[PDB]
Amino acid sequence: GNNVVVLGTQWGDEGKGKIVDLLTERAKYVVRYQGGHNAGHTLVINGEKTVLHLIPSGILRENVTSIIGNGVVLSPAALMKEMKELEDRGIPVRERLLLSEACPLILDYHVALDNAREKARGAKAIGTTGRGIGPAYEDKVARRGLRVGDLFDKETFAEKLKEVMEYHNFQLVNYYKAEAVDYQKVLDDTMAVADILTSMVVDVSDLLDQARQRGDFVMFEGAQGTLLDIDHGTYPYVTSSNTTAGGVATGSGLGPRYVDYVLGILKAYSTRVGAGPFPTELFDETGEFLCKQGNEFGATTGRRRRTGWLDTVAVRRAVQLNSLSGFCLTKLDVLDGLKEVKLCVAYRMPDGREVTTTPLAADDWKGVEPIYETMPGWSESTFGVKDRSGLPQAALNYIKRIEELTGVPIDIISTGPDRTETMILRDPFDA
Amino acid sequence: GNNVVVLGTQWGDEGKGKIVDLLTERAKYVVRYQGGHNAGHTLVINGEKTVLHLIPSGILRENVTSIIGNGVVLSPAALMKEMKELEDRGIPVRERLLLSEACPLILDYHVALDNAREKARGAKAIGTTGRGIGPAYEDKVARRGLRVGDLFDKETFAEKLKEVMEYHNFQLVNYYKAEAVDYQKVLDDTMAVADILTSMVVDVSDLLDQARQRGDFVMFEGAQGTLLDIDHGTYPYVTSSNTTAGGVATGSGLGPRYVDYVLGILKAYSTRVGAGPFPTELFDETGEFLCKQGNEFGATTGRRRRTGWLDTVAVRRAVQLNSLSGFCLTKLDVLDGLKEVKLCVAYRMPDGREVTTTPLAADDWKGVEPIYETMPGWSESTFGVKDRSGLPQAALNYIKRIEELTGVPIDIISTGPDRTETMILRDPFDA
Ligand SMILES: Nc1nc2c(ncn2[C@@H]2O[C@H](COP(=O)(O)OP(N)(=O)O)[C@@H](O)[C@H]2O)c(=O)[nH]1
Repeated sequence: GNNVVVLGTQWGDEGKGKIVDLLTERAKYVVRYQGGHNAGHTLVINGEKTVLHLIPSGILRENVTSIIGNGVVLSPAALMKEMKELEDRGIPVRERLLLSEACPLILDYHVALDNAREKARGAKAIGTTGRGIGPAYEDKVARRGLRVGDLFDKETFAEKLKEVMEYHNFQLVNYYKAEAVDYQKVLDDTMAVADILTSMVVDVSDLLDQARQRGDFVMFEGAQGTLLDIDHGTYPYVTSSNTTAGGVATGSGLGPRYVDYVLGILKAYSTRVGAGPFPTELFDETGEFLCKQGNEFGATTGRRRRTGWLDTVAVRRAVQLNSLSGFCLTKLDVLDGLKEVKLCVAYRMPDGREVTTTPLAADDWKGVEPIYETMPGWSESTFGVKDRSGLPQAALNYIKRIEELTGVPIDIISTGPDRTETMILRDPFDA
Repeated sequence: GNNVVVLGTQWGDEGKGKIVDLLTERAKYVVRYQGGHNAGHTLVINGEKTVLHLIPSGILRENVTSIIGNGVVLSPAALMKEMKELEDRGIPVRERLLLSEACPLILDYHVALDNAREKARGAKAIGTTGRGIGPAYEDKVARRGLRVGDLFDKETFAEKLKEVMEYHNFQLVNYYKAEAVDYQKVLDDTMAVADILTSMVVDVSDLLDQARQRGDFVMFEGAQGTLLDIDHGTYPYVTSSNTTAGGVATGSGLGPRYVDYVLGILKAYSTRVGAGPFPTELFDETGEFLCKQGNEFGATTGRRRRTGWLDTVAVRRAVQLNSLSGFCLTKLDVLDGLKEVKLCVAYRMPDGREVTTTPLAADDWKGVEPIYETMPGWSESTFGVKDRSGLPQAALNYIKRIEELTGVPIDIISTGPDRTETMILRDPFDA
């Protein structure tokens, strides 16, 4: 359909980057609706060589308008760095990007809090959380934060900013024993950027209503994996916001009924970064094989990604939560060379009961044992294949089995980083 | 449609109590998806006049299951009361209600933290004081708060609580200079009933999915009013949670594409309780007539009930937000006898431009001039009519001016307080 949602169906790192660049070639509007400066996108597919964490890759294409919805927490410092960075590369960012007046602002004290929490809690163990994304979401729901619209009335901004800073400084020094952030400095850093940010503000709700009825192709883009959904993922091993397709309405202002197609990116195997339940995790050279052939090193500074077989039970939960229309399968070639391949079809519970549904957070994620289905592997390479006929029989059976177990089709298959090394079986836009 | 979502399209008080009760006759499931114990639905029961603020109205219906989704902040204290009230009136609540384990819990400290927050920045003014819904969400967001699901391990629960209580006690004592909530008083109160709640729990998204395949009739019930939306409302004049249809998915776990029909209840004229922009407020004798005639003297919930003509411009926005399917014109009987009726169609901004869209929820509302469309009225009584023929000819014109102005049809018409005083022109369930 005309309005499409693209998101990861697992726990992150599924390989959505390329698909997004590919599908952004046909879109008029590209919209961010959740998370913050944690998108992660290394430009290669037409993009020089840089990682954008806030602005969408649609910012490269001259025919598209990139929109940052209200569901996105906005750090004025992160943005300006990315802009000037692109502007240095001659990309006219300020005339191709639009923002919502309701986007919460991430500010020095928000980062300051995160850095202390990562200290206060536990201990120094690769504290990769000092971003300020969660704290901006807290101030919002608690109704004491600031938004972009607030930058319209500079007088009242100072007033508001002082009241909220006083409160954060209190806990910073009297509870955390950290340093106090300086109010005047933050007011100054913000004031100097205000005229710029407001020149981009637009009524995002009304604009999309226009695109929809006019019939334009709008691509909605998710940034974190589905199972990290604050509400339905593995609590507390979840993010600070909703990551499923259900977040498109609140994070952008459009009605839930105006979601046509929902494309879910599925990697051929499993990976998790950090703590949290993971039944299919492999603690052998297979897990190793998958880690090395998949470049699953996405965790620099003494860290790593957990590896494993595809878990159709967990994926089933994603289908449910995201009302997925189709799947896009990635990293299938990582499997080339495996004598046998496995697929988790059911979880066995402690009392011997087998179930096809994910455990109620408060349950046996700890006691569940994986019911595997083992199937033949392949020796021939799949990398770069551009037609289903280039695929061996075993890989074709794997793919269809996923479909049977899951009940949803695989409408796109990516066999390599090149645009043409893609198999579009249905096309999200024109179907 | 099997999946019907019901909700007020303005600022609350749109008169939805009767509609929800009516649709409840054909619903198999009635779901609460957002807000907390401030979703008041008054109703007669056994000669006694009780009001429910948490439990869905379908609790009376014999074969209806009432479900409190994860998007709702739960207050056990406020749950036992209602329950105790109805189980006394002879109704088997424990057997007709179910609830999500992912529901954040609202405890004494939350209210403590709420109270202080108002009487503080607002001795003889405004703030947040009250229920403790927002402090309850802020915790969900920071990833500290507890969930029904925690109740399964009575010991893990104890330690979790001690920690959060320490963090919050510090705040109240040092930052606030308020009394420090007793950890054991809370512990004892939550354990006194842990096992009642853990026994009404169910996997709600898996359930609603089962229902969606067997084609059962599910109704979703909103609590507040669209324009009070935390994100898309008249900021800063808004409430705690989201109020649009966007939250049915996030708040219950149901996929976006499964929302079939969104009924937006809409009052025949406007009212607002408390401070906030209100471009159609009347300051003449008509305003007093609507107030009086509609018995709006803070009757349902109002410490100050302002009134005005219908704001088609603001109503247009409510359509975008919820992707409404149909309206339910309410209280038209309150307009009988008016020599003339008005509907607002555009706003004149203080800069002299005229606009048909909700100016940014941060511009110059108090300075906006509404362009009024004047229309002839009716001397006849519309109060009590049961068929759309015994209705005047001016009343139908009004009804049509609204339809064309919003692009959405009216499918039900409440012509009075008694259930039978209803004209279901289309019925959401068969639609
Ligand atoms: N006169 C009149 N009163 C109505 C109409 N529809 C609802 N009411 C009344 O106006 C008030 C509206 O609030 P309501 O939602 O019913 O209350 P609740 N939330 O169920 O307690 C109630 O008295 C209701 O009975 C109508 O068309 N005409």
